[PDB]
Parts: sequence; structure tokens; C-alpha cells
Amino acid sequence: STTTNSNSIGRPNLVALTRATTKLIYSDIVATQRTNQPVAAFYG
Amino acid sequence: STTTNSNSIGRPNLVALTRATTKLIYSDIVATQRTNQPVAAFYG
Repeated sequence: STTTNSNSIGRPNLVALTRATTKLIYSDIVATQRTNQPVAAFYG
Repeated sequence: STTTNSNSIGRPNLVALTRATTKLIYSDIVATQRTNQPVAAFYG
């Protein structure tokens, strides 16, 4: 009458891992260009 | 301790230039046909 009571479990199966991260949306919000100087200046 | 307080900028990066202008929609509003005389006279 051996049951699972006699079966020690060394390690669990992780199965899955998840990171709690924000969906980042700014690419669709801000006009984008790169700056190549410490100061930028736009023309109106 | 050289920091941004010692450095200077010759000219800024323009990055972008704009012009706010009216979207001109008349082409889709008025039937258009060129005249080759100082006076036009349409037929009803």
C-alpha cells in the first residue's frame, strides 16, 4: 500500500514565467526625429 | 569636474520645420473647367 505519501518531490516544474510590464505606447503619440545636439530648435 | 556647465553649443539641431496651412478643398467642391477667353458663357 505505497501511495504518493512516500514520493518526495525534489523540485516543481516551473511551467511558465511572467513579467508584469506596461504596454508601452508613445511611438504612436509623439512625432519622432533624432536630436544630434545638446539643444534642439524647431521652426514655426 | 568638467560638466555641461563648462560646455557650450554653437547652433541647435533644428530637428523639424513646419508650416500650418489650410487644407485646400475646393477641387472636390467646384466643377472646374478652364476658360481661354476674358469671358465665359455657359449653356442652360
